[PDB]
Amino acid sequence: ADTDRAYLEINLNNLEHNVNTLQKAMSPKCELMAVVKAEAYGHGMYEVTTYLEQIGVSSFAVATIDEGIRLRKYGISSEILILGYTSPSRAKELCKYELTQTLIDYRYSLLLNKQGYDIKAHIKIDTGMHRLGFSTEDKDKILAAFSLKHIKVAGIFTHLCAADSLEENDVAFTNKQIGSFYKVLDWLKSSGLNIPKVHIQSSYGLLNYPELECDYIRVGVALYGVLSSTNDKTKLELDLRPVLSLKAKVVLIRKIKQGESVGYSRAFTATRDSLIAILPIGYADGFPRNLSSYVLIGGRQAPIVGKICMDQLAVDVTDIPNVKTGSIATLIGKDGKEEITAPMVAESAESITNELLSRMGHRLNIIRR
Amino acid sequence: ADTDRAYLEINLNNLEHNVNTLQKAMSPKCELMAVVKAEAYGHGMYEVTTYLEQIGVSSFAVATIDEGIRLRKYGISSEILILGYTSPSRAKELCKYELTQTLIDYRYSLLLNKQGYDIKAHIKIDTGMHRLGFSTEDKDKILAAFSLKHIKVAGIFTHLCAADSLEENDVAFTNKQIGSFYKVLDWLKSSGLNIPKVHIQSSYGLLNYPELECDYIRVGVALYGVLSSTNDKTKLELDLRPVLSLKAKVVLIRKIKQGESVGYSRAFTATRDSLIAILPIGYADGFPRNLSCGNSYVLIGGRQAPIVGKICMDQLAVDVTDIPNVKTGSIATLIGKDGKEEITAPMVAESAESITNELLSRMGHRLNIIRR
Ligand SMILES: [Cl-]
Ligand SMILES: [Cl-]
Ligand SMILES: [Cl-]
Ligand SMILES: [Cl-]
Repeated sequence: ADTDRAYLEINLNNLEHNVNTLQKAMSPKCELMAVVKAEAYGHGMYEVTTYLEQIGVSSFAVATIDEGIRLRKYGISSEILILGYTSPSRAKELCKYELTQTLIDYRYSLLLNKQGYDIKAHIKIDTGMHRLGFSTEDKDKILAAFSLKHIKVAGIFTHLCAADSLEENDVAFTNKQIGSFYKVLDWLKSSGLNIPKVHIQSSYGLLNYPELECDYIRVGVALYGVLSSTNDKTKLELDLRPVLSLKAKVVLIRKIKQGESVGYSRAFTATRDSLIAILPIGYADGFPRNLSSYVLIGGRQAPIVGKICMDQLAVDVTDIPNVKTGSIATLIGKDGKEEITAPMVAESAESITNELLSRMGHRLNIIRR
Repeated sequence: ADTDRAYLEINLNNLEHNVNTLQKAMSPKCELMAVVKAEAYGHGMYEVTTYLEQIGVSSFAVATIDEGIRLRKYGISSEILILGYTSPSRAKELCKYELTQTLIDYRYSLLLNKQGYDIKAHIKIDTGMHRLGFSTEDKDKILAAFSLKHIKVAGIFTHLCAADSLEENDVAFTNKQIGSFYKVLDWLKSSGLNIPKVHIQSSYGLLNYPELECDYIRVGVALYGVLSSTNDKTKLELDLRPVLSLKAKVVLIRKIKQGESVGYSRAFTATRDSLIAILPIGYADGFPRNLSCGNSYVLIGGRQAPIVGKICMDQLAVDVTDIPNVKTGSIATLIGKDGKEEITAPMVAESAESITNELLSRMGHRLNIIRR
């Protein structure tokens, strides 16, 4: 029904496994804050978060207030951190929906407080990224943010720039961020302040800097069982299992003669008489065009032929037995002994895993496995 | 509220201008078939299609039955053609929602007929694209499709591979596609068949093969006032105006000391003391990550602000060192006009090493859509 054309399959057993692996890898006092922004990295925000809350995960991060509001509507009662700027004009909603707001700088905190609504917040410290956050130099402003009447600071955090790299430049830069971050905490304590919940790590924060002990780890990619690049060399090597697979049903099969093409592409000319299968998936569904690469059918590799179109693409099934309309093609996922992983696809599309997954088309039905 | 973060702005006046400009280039009896698949090429299917019907467009094409059903729920009452496969198991919905189905091949046609539901259809003929459609060889299967009890064939059509190209080889292939198509029609006629409505052209079919005489033209990119690339000299040169703008409001301004980076990516090291504006739009919103590191700029206060560092999932950074009129809340134009400056969808698509169709159809679902 949802499985007639193209669809995403999410393996909740794999997600559940990942949650447990991640939790086990963390310090006992550290909690999993599941990053579910942009439709849970394309995995489906309702599907993922309701299930996560159901198996014990009790902390979430989203990009925007509307994301966070969606979660509340879904029934999510765990705490939720909005990672981005929310306009102060929506302070009543931060209050009503009990959404935890990131304080991006002192001015913003001031304007947010001025709105007059009691709001839970985490303060972001810019430790080198130079996007959002209070600077490590402006310690009086950071401290001042703790004495705002309507702003209940429940946490303090930063974001690492190059935790996914073991290059000495990136290591020194990562340590510099970690170091200046804890110097902020030292300074605050020196001024009598009690430190709230601390978080520093994303996925590669855990993977390459497991010696860190914070109150949460913000897990995105690792939670979904994928790596950012194919075969990375992390300190930890966790048994993470891919949650997402992408499938499409063959809708038509045709013969083309030797010397013919598909879509009249300069790139493809049949070297023999060939059998072509049509799959109802294209770039509008988030399968990248510049892969104009194979799919798996019957555990076999069927090369994509011709350019990828908006709503469909073609594959060569000449060498593959028992292919008919209704046969399931695997664009991302396992098929018997063969596997096409998300990072593999991202890589050949000259992209990273995060972009490929988070840009899965809204048109794709999502179903449980 | 819908303008607080990042949003698309749809110029309905420009869209209406396009509809008129396009109809003018058409034969009087030829009807505009507005192609509104993939959220109307990212423009917002609800916004665009209701307005199109309001201004008198009476024919729509979608990619899937679920798009077609959505149109019906939006109050669309005009005919709708589903261009791609629809599971025969949903023949009841095709019937109930009065959707017209593309016959993608003979076997499909038979199977849909056997469902027992009265369904309107257009038969597709493969004339060289070699994706969907009945082959030109199998003349008898085509004629047989005109004798199915529950399928009423109301049209017959094909797609041109390269109508957008005026190169020798390409023009030749297009002409043989057209020739093959009418050969089928002649053969059908000879078999005592009265031909239904015909359509062969998409946007470039109209622009580059205007001499064709059909009952519909399926207009996609032209309707949205963008041409898939820049800048082909088409046979007709129509006055088409861009419908879509992409906008985002600055959420922070940061001083960057000379020597410092943004996001530590060696992609950017300031050569001077700089001002950086942070925009709450990223690649998850459909703004392609390969636009990173100066591969595009945005418009702020009518001036160009180059993108600095890598584009993130939900945010990016631009250089406003030379634009004093930038504050929290300032509108950045990523696609569209500002002051006397313009950054068009085709320019952005070229920068992204892509094409307009892909850039636009892949606009993120998270973006708010506002009519203008
Ligand atoms: Cl940030
Ligand atoms: Cl990290
Ligand atoms: Cl086709
Ligand atoms: Cl065309």
